[PDB]
Amino acid sequence: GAMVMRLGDAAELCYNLTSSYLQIAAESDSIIAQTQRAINTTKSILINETFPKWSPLNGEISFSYNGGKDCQVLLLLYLSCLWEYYIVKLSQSPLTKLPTVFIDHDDTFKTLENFIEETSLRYSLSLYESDRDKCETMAEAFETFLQVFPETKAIVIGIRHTDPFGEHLKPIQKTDANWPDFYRLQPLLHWNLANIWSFLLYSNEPICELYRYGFTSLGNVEETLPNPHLRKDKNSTPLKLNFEWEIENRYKHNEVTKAEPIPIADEDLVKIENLHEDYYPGWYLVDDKLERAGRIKKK
Ligand SMILES: Cc1cc2nc3c(=O)[nH]c(=O)nc-3n(C[C@H](O)[C@H](O)[C@H](O)COP(=O)(O)OP(=O)(O)OC[C@H]3O[C@@H](n4cnc5c(N)ncnc54)[C@H](O)[C@@H]3O)c2cc1C
Ligand SMILES: [Mg+2]
Ligand SMILES: [Mg+2]
Ligand SMILES: [Mg+2]
Repeated sequence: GAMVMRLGDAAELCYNLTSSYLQIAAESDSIIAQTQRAINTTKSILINETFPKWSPLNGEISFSYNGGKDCQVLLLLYLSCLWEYYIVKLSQSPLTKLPTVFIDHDDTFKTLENFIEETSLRYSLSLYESDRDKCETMAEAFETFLQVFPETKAIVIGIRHTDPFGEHLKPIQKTDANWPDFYRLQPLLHWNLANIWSFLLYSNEPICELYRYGFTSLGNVEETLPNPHLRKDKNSTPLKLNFEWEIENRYKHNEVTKAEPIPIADEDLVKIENLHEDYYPGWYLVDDKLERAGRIKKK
């Protein structure tokens, strides 16, 4: 409509859409049923283990966000859990913006930069962005962040066990010794790729449009390609879509919640359209072993 949602509207939206997903009558061997179970585990981590220990309201928690599919799903679930914890469950504790941190780099996709900005508006994020043109490690960028915000005790991260170095991660654990000292809150670890697509497509939230063009994992602009397993060709078996129901039945909006388009950036569209190959969108990939296949070959 005429104005951006307030944080309470966004949180209530996320609670309603998550609740609606949980009410889908899905077969016990389905992706949707598995995703419902994943939601419930994430909710337990946030509602039972996280919020009672660290305040999401007063700056003790910041949310790490770069606009990708995994941290976007987590943000939706996190907003749902804020609403459930405080409004539905009446837990003891107004917040206008959610403290958020993005580590920006000189080789980030322009589409992602745009999508982070536009979703920060939609979700009422209070967005800290590290310096794009400073050469520094992620740990060093977070050390600066913690100097600015020394009240921060914990940061939410949308990492999954299937990501590199994800095997041994835990839902709540300290950073390593060579990092600034804070707790990592990692409530998405048990999600797999099929779960991410199912929920994100059902949500009817805007999704970074690189995924529409066949990306399944967003690394830097030089290394990242559309996923080769999603290349269209005349000779191979055509891919089938596992998420037709979710797209057809995606959560409906009203005048407050309707979403403005977040288009692909022109500079990325030129690049993609000049591959001489076309790709299915990323949600045609459900094999976690192949999530990072769209990368330039290195020696
Ligand atoms: C707050 C935080 C604390 C960390 N602490 C440790 C640590 O103690 N030891 C260690 O070895 N590694 C640490 N890491 C690194 C982390 O484990 C991943 O290796 C890193 O986020 C890059 O992820 P990826 O690109 O492989 O995967 P992706 O799947 O692309 O990203 C996984 C998640 O990382 C976060 N993320 C990735 N890139 C950015 C970015 N540019 N800005 C903000 N968030 C981003 C998002 O929440 C995202 O969902 C930390 C990362 C973060 C964000
Ligand atoms: Mg990811
Ligand atoms: Mg900047
Ligand atoms: Mg990535």
